[PDB]
Amino acid sequence: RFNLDEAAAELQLDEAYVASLYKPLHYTYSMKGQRYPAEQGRTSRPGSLAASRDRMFPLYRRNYKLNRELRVLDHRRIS
RNA sequence: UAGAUGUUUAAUGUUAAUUAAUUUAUUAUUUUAAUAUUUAAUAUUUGUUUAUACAAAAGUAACUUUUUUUGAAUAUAAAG
Repeated sequence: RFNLDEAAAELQLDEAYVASLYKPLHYTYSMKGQRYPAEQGRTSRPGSLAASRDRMFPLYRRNYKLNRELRVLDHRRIS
């Protein structure tokens, strides 16, 4: 079956770049967009544990590094 | 029956000098601010399918531990 990771080896980009193309551009980069306020995570009730939208959607986390290379230029590139 | 020729309330009423049966004459038709109806078997709601761009101001009901830079400090989501 078609696997992006086993595909990016044909394109050489990386794992974490082919995926960002196949999910909205607020789950990787630093643009404007609102997730849903239940995904925001909760506190720890007397009964239930804690939550966090980096422990609930580790895949949907913003790849702040991959934003460094693509969409924002450095300060040491224009000195 | 009942005073009288008809529009300025009667009260020691648990003596505001009391302590176990007060069984308290007490209420403004409407201008008040709270509730309850009636319209109401209602009007409106009803989620099985479309073609994706980035800034800023804008919020902060909000969380974060997880890789900001090789700059020290600072800050990275959300309307009207």
